[PDB]
Amino acid sequence: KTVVVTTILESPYVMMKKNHEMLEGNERYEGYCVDLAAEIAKHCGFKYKLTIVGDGKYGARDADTKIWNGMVGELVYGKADIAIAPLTITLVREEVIDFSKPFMSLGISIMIKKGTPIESAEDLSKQTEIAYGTLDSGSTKEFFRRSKIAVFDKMWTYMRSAEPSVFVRTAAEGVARVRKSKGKYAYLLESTMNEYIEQRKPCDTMKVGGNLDSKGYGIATPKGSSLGNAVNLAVLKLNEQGLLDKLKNKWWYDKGEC
Amino acid sequence: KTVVVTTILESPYVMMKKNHEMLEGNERYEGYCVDLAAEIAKHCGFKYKLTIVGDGKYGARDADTKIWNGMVGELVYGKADIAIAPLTITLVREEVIDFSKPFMSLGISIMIKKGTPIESAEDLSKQTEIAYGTLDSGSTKEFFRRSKIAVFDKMWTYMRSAEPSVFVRTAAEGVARVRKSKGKYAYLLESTMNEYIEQRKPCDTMKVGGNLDSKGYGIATPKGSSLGNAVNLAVLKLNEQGLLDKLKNKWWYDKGEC
Ligand SMILES: N[C@@H](CCC(=O)O)C(=O)O
Ligand SMILES: N[C@@H](CCC(=O)O)C(=O)O
Repeated sequence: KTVVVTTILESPYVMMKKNHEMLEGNERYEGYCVDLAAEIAKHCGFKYKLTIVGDGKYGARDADTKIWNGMVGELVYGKADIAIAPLTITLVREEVIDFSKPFMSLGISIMIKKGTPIESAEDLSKQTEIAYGTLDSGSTKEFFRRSKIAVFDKMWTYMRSAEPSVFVRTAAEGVARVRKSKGKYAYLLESTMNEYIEQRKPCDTMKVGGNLDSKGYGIATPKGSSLGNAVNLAVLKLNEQGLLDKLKNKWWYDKGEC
Repeated sequence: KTVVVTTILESPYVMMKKNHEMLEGNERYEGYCVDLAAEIAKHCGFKYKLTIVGDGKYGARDADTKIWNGMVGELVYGKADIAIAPLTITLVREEVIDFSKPFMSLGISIMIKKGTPIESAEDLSKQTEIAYGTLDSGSTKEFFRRSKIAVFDKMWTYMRSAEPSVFVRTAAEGVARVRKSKGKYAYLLESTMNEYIEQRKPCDTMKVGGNLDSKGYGIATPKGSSLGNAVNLAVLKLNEQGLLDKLKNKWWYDKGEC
């Protein structure tokens, strides 16, 4: 059986190549997770098809209907065999799907337009001139929704009722909104993505403050899938061989424009 | 059944309390992993006994006899039910025991006495005046032994044949050897431990350079143990609630003397 890989368009993990219109199948895409999929496939000995998640989302469970969306839902409902993506390992996801040991570490962070008078999450929470938000249907939004920490709770109370809406549908929309809002929008996103964009044209954004948490992305499979074991071993081996570090360098530091 | 916890004496993870001679059972010990054991036990609903690993080691497999020593061996040979320790998740360990998702991130790093003319691993490898080494029977030594990276391979060729021996039996011996050798010994140890000691009296050591790798410590159980699932969920929950971050702060930043 050809392994159906679910993944998500997200720089520098999975990106349409320049001439994608003329390209076929897996060849349409490039990035860290494109390279990683190839290495995992080589180590586990499977053939695979990269497919972009149908709804464009990471994964969240609707509070009323209890249905999972995003790449999580594709795995839960048997629409994909494996997810190879910047997908955050979280408790509520761990309950419904299997995860590899992490292939990359990150924490939630703040992106500002250069020159925005904000140095921390505490600064954000203590003012209203600079709007701030996050991604729909992902781990960063859930973090704020669930936080009992005073500063993060204050931020969520603001965010969930802010008008016009402070939430975005894709990280790319979040980044454009920081860029275009002249310092009146700050975006809460994972350090990995924040640090990537800080090194890309037009070099107009920066990460401020430390990370708000510490977590990891894992390769995900349906609960109890036979692929799980081999893939976990593959990630550990690829880490230990220095390949994950070589890929990080390829897609972040070598992609630097600033 | 009372859960037999194997762990290792290592600051600030597990340490004899000041008045330990007069103290009984679990009360003899304090530290990050002492606190963490208590939280995991509370979430999983078990009673437990902390025991210090009989041989004082993390875990390695003898190349001739193929026997596992350290906390890894206690789990493999059925002498402990769970290991709660700064135990590095590695491929060869993953093959023989179960690991939680990580509870802490780290990478191998260099400790120097203040003022030692060394800024990196490349600096170390390109000279012989300053001896350097690492811990027996742990992941840092294995990293060098297995490295195909030129700089790390050069370091290992030096280390494995250096006289007098550059290896130490405990990290505490490694740290004392840096302190006493007047800048002629540098110690290769995990960033977590290096950063702890940098903030302790007599404030005479420092971490130089970036980390050489990126990995994680996991709670370990015998392969297929029924405890595994609950403990993994507990670690993810404790991370998400901010408790792991609160413990890090308790045992590192609040323990600061420098
Ligand atoms: N990695 C996140 C998506 C990005 C975000 O939430 O900021 C997730 O898996 O949900
Ligand atoms: N955490 C390491 C021990 C310390 C070291 O090797 O530097 C291990 O699990 O083997």
